[PDB]
Parts: sequence; C-alpha cells; structure tokens
Amino acid sequence: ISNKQVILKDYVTGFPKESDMQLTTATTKLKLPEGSKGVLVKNLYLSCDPYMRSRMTKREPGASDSFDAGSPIVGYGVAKVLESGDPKFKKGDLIWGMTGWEEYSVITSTESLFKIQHIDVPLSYYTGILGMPGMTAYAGFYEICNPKKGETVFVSAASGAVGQLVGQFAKLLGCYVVGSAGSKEKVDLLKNKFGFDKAFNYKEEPDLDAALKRYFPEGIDIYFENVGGKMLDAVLPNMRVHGRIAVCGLISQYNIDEPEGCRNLMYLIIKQVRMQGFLVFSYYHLYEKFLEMVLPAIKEGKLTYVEDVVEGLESAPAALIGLYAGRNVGKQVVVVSRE
Repeated sequence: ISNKQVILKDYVTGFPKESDMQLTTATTKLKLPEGSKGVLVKNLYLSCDPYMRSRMTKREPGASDSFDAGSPIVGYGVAKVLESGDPKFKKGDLIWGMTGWEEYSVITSTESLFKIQHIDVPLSYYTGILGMPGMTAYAGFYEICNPKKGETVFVSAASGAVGQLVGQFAKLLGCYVVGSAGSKEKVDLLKNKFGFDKAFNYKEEPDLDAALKRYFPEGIDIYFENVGGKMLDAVLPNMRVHGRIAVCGLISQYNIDEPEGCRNLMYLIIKQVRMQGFLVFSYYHLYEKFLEMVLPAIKEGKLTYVEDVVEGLESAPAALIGLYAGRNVGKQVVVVSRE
C-alpha cells in the first residue's frame, strides 16, 4: 500500500519554509511490528498547532522534544485503528492523539490516545475544540485565571482554537472580553461569530497601549497570553490590581524580527499580578469533565468553533507554513482521508 508522508528534511534555523519538508511516497503492508504494544492507524485529520513551530529547531530535552530529521512530522490527529497490540484498542476504533504526517502510522504506545465515542460531531473537532486546544483553553481559563463574573479579560491570538474557546468561556461566565488578531476578517469573526465584546487588529495599531485603553479604560483583570513580545509589554501597564496573566504560549518569540525581552515586569509589583505558566499535559485528568461541559454546549450552539480546512497531505506543508506566518483563519486542519 502507498504511504505518502511529510518528511522533515532539515533541522530549521531561520523562519520555517515549505522546502524544509519533503513530500514522499513510502510503502506499507499494514502490519503491526511483531511484539508491538501500539496501534497501526489510518490517519484521517491532522492539526497544525502553533506549538509545532518550536519543534522545527534541534534541541536536547530543554523545551516542553524537537522533530527527527528524515522522519515524518508528528502532531495531533484523528485516526482509525487498523491493528492493535494493546487489547484495550480494537480494529475500527476512532482515536485522537499524537500521530505521523502520513497516510498510515504506527503509534508505538497507546497511553496518550483517546477513543472517540461521540461521533455526532465532526471528527475534525477532536483536533481543536474537543482536542488538545480545547482542553488547553479549559485548563488555562478555569484552573489558572481564577475568573469571576464582571472581570475584564484580554486574549491574544484570540482567533486561534485556544483563544476562541477562552473568549467564549469568559463570555459565558459574564466577563467583558476583548481579543487581538492580525486582520479585519479575524477581528470581525471574534465579534460576530464568537461573541467577544470587542477586538482589534494589532498589525494596524500604532500604539498598543492606546488600543488597550480604548477597550479597557479601567484595565485588565485577566490576560490569556498566547503570543508574548510587544503585546505582553503593552498589557503589563494595563493590568488591574491582583490581575492574572495565564502564560499559555509565547509564539512571537520564535520570530527573529519580534522584539526580544519583556521590559515591563515592574508592573507585576505595582499591580500585584500573578503571571503563571502552565502545560495542558498536567490537566488531562479533567478531560472527561471538560467533555461533559463542552459537548452539550456545542450541540446546543452555546459554544461554536472555526476551523481552516486544507484538503490532502500534499497541502499540509503550505498550511503549516501559513499558520506560522499568521495567514490562516481559525484552527488549521488537514483532511488526509475522510474514512
């Protein structure tokens, strides 16, 4: 059987490019290696997730590991089990978890796979609102931000799958919610589709302080931080006393053209702010509680979701670079196969 793959050809130094990846056609006989405790899966959907930017660069165990040069890109996806060496997984099971950028993957361990039971929702949702990004938004907002009705909330990269959901959880709690994004289309989505109280295009603002003051004349209780860089420095002087910064991502910091260093940390003292990082990995004990909350809200239309749908593994490199460059609109999915 042909097995198309997206190979990382070269460890990345500059801003990633399409040619750092190589489309190739391997072969497979769709047989799990002897003694495998893992699964052999047909990949259906693949996520482009901002965090993947950081895995393009060669390091030792010093971030939250790098990709392997000469091997497929790996990331979260949705797949169908063909063969299993783990008796808890069966042929025909739909799963989500870390898989290869290929038509067929051996996933050597199953400990970090979820069996999808609710299929009355698009399967692609388990790469976004019902997968790692949705869980990240739930953990960061409820477990880190200590939110209260009436608090003011600012979300950077607000049109991404994390930010989309943070903002909606904040609106449902009765917070005042503003987002930043990089185009008018994304600003309009945030206001119209996701019910944010306000939003602005940071690429068009000559002074981020003045922009934040337009929307938060008495400051920000909660900053859900996905970007870092100049937005973090602009936010810090606008925090309220006992404000909180949930540090989810600092994506701008992989851009060599982004200002390096945060200069406004004195506001942590002045405004007695808690600035706290977290990893979703530490919160998957909450995943079943999270599904209990989010699945009925999706079916009822109380929560909504925007994905950027890319057709076929051949379009995956361009989609992934587009995400890195901010050229996508909402959560980037790749349709490898519909079934």
